[PDB]
Amino acid sequence: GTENLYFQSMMTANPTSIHQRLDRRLSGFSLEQPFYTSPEVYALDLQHIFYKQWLYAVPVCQLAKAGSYTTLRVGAYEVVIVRSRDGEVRAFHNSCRHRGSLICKARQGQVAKLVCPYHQWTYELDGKLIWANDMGPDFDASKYGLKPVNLRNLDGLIYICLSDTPPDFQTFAQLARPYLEVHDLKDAKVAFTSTIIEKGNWKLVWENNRECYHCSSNHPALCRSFPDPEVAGVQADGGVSKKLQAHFDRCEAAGTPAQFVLAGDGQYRLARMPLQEKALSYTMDGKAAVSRHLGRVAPPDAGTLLMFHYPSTWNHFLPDHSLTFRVMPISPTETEVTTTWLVHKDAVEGVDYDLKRLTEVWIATNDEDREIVETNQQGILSPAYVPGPYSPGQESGVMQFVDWYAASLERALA
Amino acid sequence: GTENLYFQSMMTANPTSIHQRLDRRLSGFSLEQPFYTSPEVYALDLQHIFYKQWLYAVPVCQLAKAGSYTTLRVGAYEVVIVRSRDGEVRAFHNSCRHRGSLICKARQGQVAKLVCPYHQWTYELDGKLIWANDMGPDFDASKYGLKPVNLRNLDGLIYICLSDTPPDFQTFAQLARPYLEVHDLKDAKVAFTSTIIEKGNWKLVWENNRECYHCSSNHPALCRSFPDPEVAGVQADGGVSKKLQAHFDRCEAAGTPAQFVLAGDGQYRLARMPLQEKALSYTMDGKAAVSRHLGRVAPPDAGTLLMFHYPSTWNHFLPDHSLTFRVMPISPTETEVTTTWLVHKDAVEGVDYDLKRLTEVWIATNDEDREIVETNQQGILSPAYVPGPYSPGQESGVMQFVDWYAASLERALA
Amino acid sequence: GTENLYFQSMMTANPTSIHQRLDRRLSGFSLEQPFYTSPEVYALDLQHIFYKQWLYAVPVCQLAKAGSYTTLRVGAYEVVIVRSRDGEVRAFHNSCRHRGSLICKARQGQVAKLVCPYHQWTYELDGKLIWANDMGPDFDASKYGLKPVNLRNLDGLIYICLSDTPPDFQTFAQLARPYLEVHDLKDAKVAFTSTIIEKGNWKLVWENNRECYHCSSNHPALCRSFPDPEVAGVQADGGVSKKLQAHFDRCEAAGTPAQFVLAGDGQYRLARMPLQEKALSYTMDGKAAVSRHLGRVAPPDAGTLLMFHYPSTWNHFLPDHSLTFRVMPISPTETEVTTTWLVHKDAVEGVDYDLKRLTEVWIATNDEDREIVETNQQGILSPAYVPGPYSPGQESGVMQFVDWYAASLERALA
Ligand SMILES: CN1CCC[C@H]1C(=O)O
Ligand SMILES: CN1CCC[C@H]1C(=O)O
Ligand SMILES: CN1CCC[C@H]1C(=O)O
Ligand code: FES
Ligand code: FES
Ligand code: FES
Ligand SMILES: [Fe+3]
Ligand SMILES: [Fe+3]
Ligand SMILES: [Fe+3]
Repeated sequence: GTENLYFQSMMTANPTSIHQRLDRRLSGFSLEQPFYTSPEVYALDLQHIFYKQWLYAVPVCQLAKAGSYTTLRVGAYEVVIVRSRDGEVRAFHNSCRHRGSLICKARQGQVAKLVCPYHQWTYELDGKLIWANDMGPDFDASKYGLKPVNLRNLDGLIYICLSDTPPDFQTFAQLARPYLEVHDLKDAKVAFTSTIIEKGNWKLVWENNRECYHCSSNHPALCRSFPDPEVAGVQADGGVSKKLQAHFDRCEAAGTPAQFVLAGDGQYRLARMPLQEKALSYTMDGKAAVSRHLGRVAPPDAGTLLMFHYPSTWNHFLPDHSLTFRVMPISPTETEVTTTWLVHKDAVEGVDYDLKRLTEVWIATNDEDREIVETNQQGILSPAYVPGPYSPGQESGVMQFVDWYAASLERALA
Repeated sequence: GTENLYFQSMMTANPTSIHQRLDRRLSGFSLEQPFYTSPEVYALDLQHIFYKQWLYAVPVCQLAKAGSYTTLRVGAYEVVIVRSRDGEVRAFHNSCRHRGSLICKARQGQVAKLVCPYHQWTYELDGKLIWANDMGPDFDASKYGLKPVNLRNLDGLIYICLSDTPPDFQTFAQLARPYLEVHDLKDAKVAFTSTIIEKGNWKLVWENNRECYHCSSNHPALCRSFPDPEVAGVQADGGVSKKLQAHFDRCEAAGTPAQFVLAGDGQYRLARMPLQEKALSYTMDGKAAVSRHLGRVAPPDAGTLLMFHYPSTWNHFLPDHSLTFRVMPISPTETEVTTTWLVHKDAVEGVDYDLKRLTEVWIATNDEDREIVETNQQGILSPAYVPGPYSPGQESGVMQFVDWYAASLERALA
Repeated sequence: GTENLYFQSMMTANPTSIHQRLDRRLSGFSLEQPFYTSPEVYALDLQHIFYKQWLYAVPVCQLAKAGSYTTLRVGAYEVVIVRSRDGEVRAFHNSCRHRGSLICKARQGQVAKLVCPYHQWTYELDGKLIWANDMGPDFDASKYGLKPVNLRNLDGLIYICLSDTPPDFQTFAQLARPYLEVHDLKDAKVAFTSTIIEKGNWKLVWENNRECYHCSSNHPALCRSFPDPEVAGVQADGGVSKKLQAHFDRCEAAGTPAQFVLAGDGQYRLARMPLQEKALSYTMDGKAAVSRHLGRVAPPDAGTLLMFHYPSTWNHFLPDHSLTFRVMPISPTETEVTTTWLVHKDAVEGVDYDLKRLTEVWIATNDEDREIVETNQQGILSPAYVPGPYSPGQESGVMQFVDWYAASLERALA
């Protein structure tokens, strides 16, 4: 399948010549092949994008309990996120300072201390090394605490940054707070998590996400509740339609922030968009999936709070529940997408919601997107693939993403 | 197995130094290791051989119907071959000009138009882009038709060439026509297709094919019907035995071209050779597999029309049925071989032929060749492998192939 | 799992700069990441370590019979070891001198001659080419015998060396003989063989082996019979404890060599160490596994003859049976470990020993070590991994190994 096509295609590819490629790039066109297929560009994307920008990791409700921890891989990093004894959430490199071992092997759990499974070096939940067996009298444990990972809490959503010099997160955090706080995400629980691998480059997953040019043919279930190019894109940035604005006004008159806002540098966007017709949620019948709402959004037909933050996440926060999506790179032609359904912590499965009803729409959607992304990746692997033009009407959000990515890479290579 | 051996062997391999290796090559010896094992030479073989020469794709009878199409991968290219509305067979790159997607996902089918599954850009069966949704009023669809692939019809067998500057095909086509036309291949149907992966370099598959030095020990079934070094090789090029010539004369007196002919540059060869003993076909009992013949070959014991055309194909055309073989590179140590059994279009399975009887000999043979090729590849992966001498008597066809390959590569690197 | 982590980690790794890394290395610290993760260092480890030093292959009792042979892969080499007609054991490259094929496909067997399966070139059991079909009258078979592999017999254990210029083996052989001869290994048979792949670099397998810092937490079964840092390491090299020396004296008064000895260059070590408490063998109850002993070791509580010889082997020779361990590199993050249980040739399964009782302890131990090695490898793959300090008390044997490896590599690159 794709693994072999990947190998075949890179055999005859011309040199990456990344500066030349970046120089000649036009914003109205899809990217030249090696951006989507080459290990050279993939290495750059890790080094300069995923290892430098803030990334969505997990909802904070996953760390509700004392000594609770969750682990994730970002590229080659293995990160552990923990609720320390002081109630603070902190992140560390999941690598013992002795000989490097993973410390936490499970995806989630609770501990009293972080105990290396190899020789039992023992760390407090704030990373300090509190016991190391037989290291001699001049061993200085202060030099051998776990390495910290920069971490922020975005109103109930934990973000991390693998750089020692992280970019400004406060601008985004301040902008987003009014929109997110009404969802009370700190009072959520995880109802369901779905993790899939899509056999396409992470950028193809994002280009796919940033348009609904493909949705009428490809997403029967989603199309019952998700609408219009102005919804899914960014042409509302140059000015809002009267019908859309009336929706924003209904939300905001009711005390729910809605207005479309786009970062200066294009990194992130928030907008609370209307749903189709009379739909209220992402369900097959269009009605709320959960009877006990997560948050205080009003009115009931407030629709979907769309939030993207490149490179890691897109999100849908509805009046009754929320969904977060985490995009993580696996190889030049593979990307991991993790979808997390968030419901009120006291919402009871089988009473306030049905698992199938809650998840079926986006399970189906994700599978459809995956098939499309994978088909797109396979064609791109041809040596005959050349950039093609994006639709100005239907793909302005795709251009906006690709521009963000190219600018980010350019700045990092300067 | 071989995948790991491949990785191990390339770790310590000396530099490819391809010009030096080509310089010191002697025609009487097998090739130095990296020709058979290195990704560097494999990349060259794709770029300079498979992407530059004409290649056998499929029988034209697979495209008998209106709107019919078949897809194939050549290296990293994905090609679609289609019967257009004017009755002409044409080939295209199976990559949408929008964002690159595969258009035809199935191996075979029928369509009215080529409709991209992603955003439904729609193409006529001659590649023209006839509808693109919402591209703006200055989109010029004339610039965005599917990219054509050079295609020839060799008397019922479709050949393609991935280069914008294809080599001369007419010399071969003219030579071959008299031999092939008597098989009426345009009136065939595909009775059976077998696709296997052999874990050896494509050149090892060809060296294996071009001798019967290995056949008495390794091919019990084939040896009941397939003969003698003069059959399988090229020593008839310097002059024909009296017994072989008498066979050619029996065929040709009956109006069936037979005489051994070898290209100037060694690319191709045709000869109608006698079968063993009293055999008439490649079956366990030696009798015709199919009672309704494909073509008008006479006499009934005309034997096998051998045709090879490097790098893609060898073929056996018998009085009752025909077999085509397509060799396609998968990685430095993997090669795809596709065997196609062709019978008269009106021959009925279970009445005029039995599927098992028709296919069992060459299914077995291919499996035996595969085991041999794979065993050979595994030994070659050793760093202790050094070229060895070919048998002048039994491997003159192997030398002839290796000479063609080296000359072709030399010319392409000049 | 690890395969993908390997790929991710090498994408962003800094250049290998092997001389600089070797220059700055401190003996008290674990190695910088690329020693354990990079294909560049793995290639060096093959070229300069595994392809240059003597390596443990198999016990000679596996070649007891006339025409008997055994095959093994070392890196990319395929080696065949054979008992020739003169009774001598010899090794060859398992690659036919014609076109390179493997000759012996099975792991073990008996033959009269070595017959290539491809075109039946036939070799005597001392490698001479005695028949080649149809090679012409000026073919000189004297030039086309199998390529020999340097081979030594270490008191019943066959060692090989892939270099044309092997290092001195006699120093080790002379030192080891008194300790090994009392085990009568030439009179052994193989009771059981276990081959596992551990997903860590070969060096991580060795560092793991060379300490029991991890054993109390990780090896419940082994800890019932295997003891103390002085046992498993090398601090007895600077001087022996009174309790350990008393053990050596009990052995040696009984005519069984025991005293700790360490090579000048650190390559190898032999010591006959006491077992825990009252244990006599590696069994769950601590009693002898086999009632008919392999060899003449006395007293019955002589304990374990530990022998390591880098890079290929560690070994435990007990009064009742013996175990050999062979370490072979598979990729930068994979290593093959082969454990061989040796018992007296006349010991009868189900009468003198029970297979489960004999093997269960070290089957369990190996599986525990494997899990630990693999967990360690996964943490090391993080870009945040940095060298950490070894315990002077508990890891002196780890330092000693890493010093041997670094010195060996330095000398080979000079
Ligand atoms: C349209 N894009 C943005 C939202 C949904 C996604 C998709 O088509 O599934
Ligand atoms: C002998 N070669 C050429 C024809 C058949 C092939 C083989 O041995 O199967
Ligand atoms: C302690 N090392 C050396 C001997 C045993 C090995 C282990 O812990 O299994
Ligand atoms: S690797 Fe963690 S204590 Fe040794
Ligand atoms: S990729 Fe084909 S229409 Fe968009
Ligand atoms: S490869 Fe061994 S005889 Fe030909
Ligand atoms: Fe979609
Ligand atoms: Fe064959
Ligand atoms: Fe252990």
